[PDB]
Amino acid sequence: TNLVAEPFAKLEQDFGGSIGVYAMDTGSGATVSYRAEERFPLCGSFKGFLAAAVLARSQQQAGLLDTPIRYGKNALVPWSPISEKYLTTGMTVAELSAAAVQYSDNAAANLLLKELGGPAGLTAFMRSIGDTTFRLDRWELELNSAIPGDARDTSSPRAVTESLQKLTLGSALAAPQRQQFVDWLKGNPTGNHRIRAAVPADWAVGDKTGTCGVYGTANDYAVVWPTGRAPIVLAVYTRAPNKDDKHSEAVIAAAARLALEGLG
Ligand SMILES: C[C@@H](O)[C@@H](C(=O)O)[C@H]1CC(SCCNC=N)=C(C(=O)O)N1
Repeated sequence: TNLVAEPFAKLEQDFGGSIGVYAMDTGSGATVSYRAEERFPLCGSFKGFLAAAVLARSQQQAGLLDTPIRYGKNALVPWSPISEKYLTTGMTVAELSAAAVQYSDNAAANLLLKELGGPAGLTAFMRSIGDTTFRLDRWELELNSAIPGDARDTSSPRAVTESLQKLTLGSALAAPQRQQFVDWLKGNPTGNHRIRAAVPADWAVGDKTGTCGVYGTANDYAVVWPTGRAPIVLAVYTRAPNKDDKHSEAVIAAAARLALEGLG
């Protein structure tokens, strides 16, 4: 593990913070781990799991995805580029889910959380798939505070990867819901400088990013489909000690590359 870990330790020292990584080869079972059981703030990365929770609920409530959500101005919070434009008409549950995943739309995220029973409702969904580490405690935007020591609104790289594998490749979602989730992740355009930058262009990637805006705290998780080979699932999370420390997309891409090259 010393030869596995040392390049990650070098990377986080030059970054000036902490990096957590977990990667799983779903064919062979091989893994790469660094700080994989430590907690890191989720920031907007929870929005991918939120869409999965909505899709899972649609397996018990036919027509949930078509349900219209007609909201007022008070539902709008900062960084709501899609939901801001449909204030005059409303949006359906599926349209809000797409916006939360692919634009990180905050109002859409809060509206979907409300449908699920709040942050506690998303945490309960994660428990239902066997994830005991994930916890969402607050709403947008308070969940982005990323204060050192605080376990609220955190998970671990290993738990993120394990849950992502269950939802995108395992049995948690039925085939139509599973392909919708995978398509939302694959079409996400916000992570071109993160895990995607470490992956050969020929290989499809689906990802969800998060960027708290403070404490150098940012992240990305992804499924990678190498051609003609079993997919890889991985998660890369960062944080830093000072409130004004800057996050780095380059550090996330570099850590992703170190993990992908070390699988085997
Ligand atoms: C709300 C804000 O803190 C942040 C988050 O939820 O984590 C929003 C803003 C951003 S927009 C990303 C812009 N990409 C720049 N390269 C993200 C994200 O990283 O997905 N989500």
